[PDB]
Amino acid sequence: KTYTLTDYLKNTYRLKLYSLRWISDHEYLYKQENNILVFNAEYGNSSVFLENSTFDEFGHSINDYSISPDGQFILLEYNYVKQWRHSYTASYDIYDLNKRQLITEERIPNNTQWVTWSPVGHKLAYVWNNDIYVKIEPNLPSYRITWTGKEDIIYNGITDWVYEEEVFSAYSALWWSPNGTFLAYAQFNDTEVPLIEYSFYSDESLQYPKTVRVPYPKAGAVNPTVKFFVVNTDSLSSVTNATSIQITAPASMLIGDHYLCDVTWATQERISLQWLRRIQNYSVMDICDYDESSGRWNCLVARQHIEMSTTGWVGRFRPSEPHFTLDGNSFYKIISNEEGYRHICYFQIDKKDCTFITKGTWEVIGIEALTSDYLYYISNEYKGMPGGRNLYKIQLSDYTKVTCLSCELNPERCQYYSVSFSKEAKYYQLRCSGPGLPLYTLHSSVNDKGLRVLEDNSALDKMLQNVQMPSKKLDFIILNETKFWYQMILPPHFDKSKKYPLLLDVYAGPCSQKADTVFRLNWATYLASTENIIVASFDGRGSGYQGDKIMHAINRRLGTFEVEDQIEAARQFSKMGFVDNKRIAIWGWSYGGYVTSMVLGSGSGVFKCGIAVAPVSRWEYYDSVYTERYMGLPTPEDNLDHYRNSTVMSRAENFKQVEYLLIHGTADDNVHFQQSAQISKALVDVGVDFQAMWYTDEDHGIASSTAHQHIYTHMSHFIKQCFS
Amino acid sequence: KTYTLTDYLKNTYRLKLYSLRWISDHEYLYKQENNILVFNAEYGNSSVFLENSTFDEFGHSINDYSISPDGQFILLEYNYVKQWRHSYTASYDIYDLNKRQLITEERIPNNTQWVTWSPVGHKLAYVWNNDIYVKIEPNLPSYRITWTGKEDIIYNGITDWVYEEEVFSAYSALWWSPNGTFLAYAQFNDTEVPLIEYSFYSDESLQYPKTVRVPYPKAGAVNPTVKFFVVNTDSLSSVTNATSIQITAPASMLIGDHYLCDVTWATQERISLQWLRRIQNYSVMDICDYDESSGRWNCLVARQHIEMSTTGWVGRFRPSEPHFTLDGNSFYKIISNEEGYRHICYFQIDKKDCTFITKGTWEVIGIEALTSDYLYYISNEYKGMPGGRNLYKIQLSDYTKVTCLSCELNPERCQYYSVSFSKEAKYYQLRCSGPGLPLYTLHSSVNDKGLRVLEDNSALDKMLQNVQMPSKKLDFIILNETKFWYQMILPPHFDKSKKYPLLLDVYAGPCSQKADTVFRLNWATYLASTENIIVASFDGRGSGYQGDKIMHAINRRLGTFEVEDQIEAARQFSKMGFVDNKRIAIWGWSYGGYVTSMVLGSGSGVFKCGIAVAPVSRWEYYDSVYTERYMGLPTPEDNLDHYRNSTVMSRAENFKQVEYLLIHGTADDNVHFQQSAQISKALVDVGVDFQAMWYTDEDHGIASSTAHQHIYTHMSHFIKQCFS
Ligand SMILES: N[C@@H](CNS(=O)(=O)NCc1ccc(S(N)(=O)=O)cc1)Cc1cc(F)c(F)cc1F
Repeated sequence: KTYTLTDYLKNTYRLKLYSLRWISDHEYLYKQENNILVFNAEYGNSSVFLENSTFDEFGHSINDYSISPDGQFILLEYNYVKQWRHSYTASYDIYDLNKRQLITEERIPNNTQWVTWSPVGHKLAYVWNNDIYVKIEPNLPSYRITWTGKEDIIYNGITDWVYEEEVFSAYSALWWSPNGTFLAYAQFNDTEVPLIEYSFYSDESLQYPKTVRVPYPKAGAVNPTVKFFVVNTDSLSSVTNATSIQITAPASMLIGDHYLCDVTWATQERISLQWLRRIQNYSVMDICDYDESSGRWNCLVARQHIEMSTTGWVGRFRPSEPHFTLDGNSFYKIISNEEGYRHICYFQIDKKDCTFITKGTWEVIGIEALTSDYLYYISNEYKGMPGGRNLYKIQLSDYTKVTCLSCELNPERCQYYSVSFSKEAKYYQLRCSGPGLPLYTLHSSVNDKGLRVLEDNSALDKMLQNVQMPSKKLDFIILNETKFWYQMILPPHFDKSKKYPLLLDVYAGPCSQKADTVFRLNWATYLASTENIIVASFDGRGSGYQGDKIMHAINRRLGTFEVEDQIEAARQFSKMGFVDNKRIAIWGWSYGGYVTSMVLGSGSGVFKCGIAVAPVSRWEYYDSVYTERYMGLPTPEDNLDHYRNSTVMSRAENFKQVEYLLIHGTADDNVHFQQSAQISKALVDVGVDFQAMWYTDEDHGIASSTAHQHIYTHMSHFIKQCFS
Repeated sequence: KTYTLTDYLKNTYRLKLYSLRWISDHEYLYKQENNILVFNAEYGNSSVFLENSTFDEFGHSINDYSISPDGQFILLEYNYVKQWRHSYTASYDIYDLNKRQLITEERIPNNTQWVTWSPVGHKLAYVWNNDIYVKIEPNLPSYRITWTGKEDIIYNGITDWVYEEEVFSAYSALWWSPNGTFLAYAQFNDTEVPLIEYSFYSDESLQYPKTVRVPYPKAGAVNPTVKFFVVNTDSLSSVTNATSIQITAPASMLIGDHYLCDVTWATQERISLQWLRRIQNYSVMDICDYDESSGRWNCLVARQHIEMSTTGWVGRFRPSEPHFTLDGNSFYKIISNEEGYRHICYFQIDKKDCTFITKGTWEVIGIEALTSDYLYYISNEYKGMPGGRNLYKIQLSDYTKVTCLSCELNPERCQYYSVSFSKEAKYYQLRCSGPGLPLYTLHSSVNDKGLRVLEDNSALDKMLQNVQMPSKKLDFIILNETKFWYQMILPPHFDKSKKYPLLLDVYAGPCSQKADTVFRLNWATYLASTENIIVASFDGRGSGYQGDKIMHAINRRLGTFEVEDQIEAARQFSKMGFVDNKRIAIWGWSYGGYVTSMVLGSGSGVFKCGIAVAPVSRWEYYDSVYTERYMGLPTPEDNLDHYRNSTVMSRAENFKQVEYLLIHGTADDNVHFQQSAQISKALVDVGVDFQAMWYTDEDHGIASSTAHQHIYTHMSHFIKQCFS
């Protein structure tokens, strides 16, 4: 028995998850069969919190649910309908937990864009027709905070396309204060932002294709504009258009185009904002306090902190979020050090200078939790391995007092940890993601004792002893004075004296990491397990978590180094023994599809065939926030030269050497079908034959059940034939 | 040496044409190297009419030219830009032939939609921004006849999309009177006609794809509306909004949706109109005279003629044009007889009845010319062969006096004749199109003597003796009580004892003819000549020129019989000895790609693989005027059942048996990319793998140089591999 295509497509061998939501410092919620329980971390006793059959007679399939922090109500999400990556619209109902009743009066309206409880109690903020509405009690009418909401144009409390995708990574553009006093929120004006237009074909029943219009700023176009507002939730008369206090931006930002690039409450009346210049090498953090007499908000110029880089852009993808101390007069934040690595800096609100509380030739991944005693963070420090993630705690009173809480718990099975903390960090869950099978455990902060095994994946482990699994080799090579890391999926019973066909798996994007220690069951699995193909990945220049030395290498020169290094990576895998060098392939999605595409066009004659899924083909076509962060503006004064020098269309000729499969979803809002339509065009003009495949009404995911299957099947056939 | 792909793609062996424009009863114009001459048919003397170098210093490449009937001016078309099938826009200049001067005053403006001389003299009618303009003299200002012209909405003197394509087959919707007194013209209101919208990608330079919007009535939608107008060209004050006399329609037509479906001047003041009901089984011809006292036009109810069919629709694609006698009180017209064949009927203006002046089991193709002595017509009567076209003359005073003027002139080389007549029919050109090489000859009507050989294609004939050409077998088979014709391109040295792979070439549309006697040098040529593949065609039910018995068979049941008969055809070619029955393919464009598609989806297991280019996939998606002419309205009262039963989507499942290559131009206005996007979708839902290929910014012709090459190359590889 082997790991076949269908094993992968039909999810034959499921990985197990343990999904819990902390509701207190010592309690969380689990979902079981169809039941919601609640486990106690201190005792281990659990009690049915809601019973599976409670909504057999609801009449609607329940997509998701939310429980008000004070446990008084449960929010029922249904009639879900996806939009973009994180955005969607739904109907909502509120069920009363104290009683046993579905609230009928003053319900949350159909087509609601976003919804959220206050961090405390059961206040509701909800965006609907682009406008904000508040409900202090589930059964009472709602206070319409905004009136300016207009479709495709004004966004109140929700992001527009570009902010959703490239900045915040959610639909929601609002933010409760810790006790739920204030509702901070952002506003987006798409007024002069140009529309991307594309057909949507719908059911065969639909006689005329719908044209879809989306405010989308391509590289160097008119951006959306943003204002920020804070509202008081308490002072709300049922006969008063409620008063929203606009916090304006710093004037160092108001000189040109800017983006609001972070929002973090510090205390009950202190809120921190972070602003980014359109040229994204210079950032600023305001700290804004409440003038109780005025009702205004005051951002002291003395409390501002500047973040900037000389070597490139600011942040990994944006400037990091801050982690404030209970009182809120000092904060911790991840920044590049002088050597260019990403470590934690301790800041005093009024002191421009900070002090680095971690150091080394590694990078802090993220600050996970902060107490009066400790700061919890993830880094790749253990064994100088960047593919690995571990939980550490550092003594706030003694910065030389660092203990790894996860390194030693299972060195062979576990090297990729994520963490979930209880309120105020009494307990933590550790999720291990590889290189062995996923391992989920509970832990108490107090003494760092391993309470229990929540999931071991024994169930799966049993099935996998029956199946001929491939192995995963993670190593490095040395190119210049640097080690660059790579990973390989080796077919089961890998004989290093034979010659194998190799498929270079490509992403290669600024701050990518395709070489890590995670356990995966994907298509690559199948390709090694069954077709005895080596699927390799490699993190060349531009990849992240290895200091700005490597990451910023790609700066202002996209589609150059990261592309060259992937070709180089092939060369070196051939210098090892096991690679048939007349059957080397390359594939990629999105950025990786672009890189896959630049490679096939490089003339390097290293690769027989490649597949490009939803590739970017020319940077000018991609959105501004992402493109410019890397390439600045496409104008002869700024960077137009490297824009025009980095296209796939320019390399159209060299595809005469290779066999190319090009695949794009026609309803892709993210990388537009445009990009592939320009590619297919170029090739045709210079007479290169190739393979194409469009996916009707698919997006950037090609993620619908049928399509996902179809595309992956189709690509197999292609690689099979290409390799014979 | 063989006929390779490149031979075809790079036009290696050119067929020769002889293109002449009659300017008188005895003189025509020829174009040579770069010169315009004029030949005299009577003497044979020719004189340079315009010299090649006359416009070396013009500064613009001249796309086309027109010479005023009175030889006084030449119209120079340049900055040509194609729109749809017949429509385009251009700049114009007028060069004075009497003098030697390019007119500078009051020029014809850039972006002109259409332009035409009066049949006599040198009046100009020209449509520009949808409005009509007249110039009686090239140098004087122009009288703006219409003011109602609005883009995409009101069409003055030009057709909109659906009329252009499906009705008239030109851009122009105006009509001079014989001496150039009147300018009859049509008007089109697209006001509630729905828009087809589709992207256009342009040069890679273009950052946001252009959306293209076109008033296109899909089957059963809101149609454009039409009004008709006649103007007097003489009474034109340079300070008078000129008066256009609206001729309204008959009231048997005004009860519902109608189309103007023909316009033919009878005399200097008698004009004939033909109106068609939206349900296209009932037509009417008005005959409208000029009330000199009134300045109005009068369509006597006593002069109306009704044309209708019980077995289906009226006409081959529309009701025929009439041919009036010099005085204009009687006309000749081609209609179905009682047996259902298309012959000539002699009509008196006031008598409802006509008399058939031809009869038999064959069809009159068209009335070519009419004198006071004779009527010239083309028919397929010779040898009971429908694939063949011949020129006959019938004695107007004696209907039993018919002589074929072309049958016997070269029986072996020539069976497909077209004709070009001089003014009042003193001389005629015969174009022979096959089965041998094209042969162009000059003839005098008077005695029917063959004056000279204008082109013999000897030049080509020489090259083709060096090359291994395939042969062409035209035969029939008997299916029911009927003979259905087929044709076959046999590889060179065709050994009927061997087993050959066969490609069924498919069109199959209502009134199609793929089986004829014409000499072609296309892709099929290469496929037989080089890949020893038999390329067959077959004219099953629904095909034309074989009476309404066969043509109307397909009525109201599209995607049924014509599809079935093609499968049948295969069966029969296998019952002959020469066909490998494990390597039978099928291909088709437009209608033929739909039929290719319905077949591969029929489950008949006869065909290994097929290619569908720009196929219709569901009839509701195609335009009204074509679809309904065959299928009526798509409503449960009328025909919705056969609409829904005839889709390619419905046969998605069976494609599992075959290998399918689906090809569509993204910028196709005619058969929308929609149609293939619905097809590719269906297949993906039921899990059928297939092959796809889109062509960025190509139209329904995929006719751009590069693309034409690319597609035909791509299709070769597919057939090659499919046949091994
Ligand atoms: N839209 C871009 C950003 N996608 S993303 O929202 O997913 N940002 C990357 C990212 C990865 C990981 C994390 S983290 N470490 O917080 O989980 C944040 C952001 C990715 C992208 C790049 C392309 F080149 C492209 F063609 C399309 C595309 F979506």
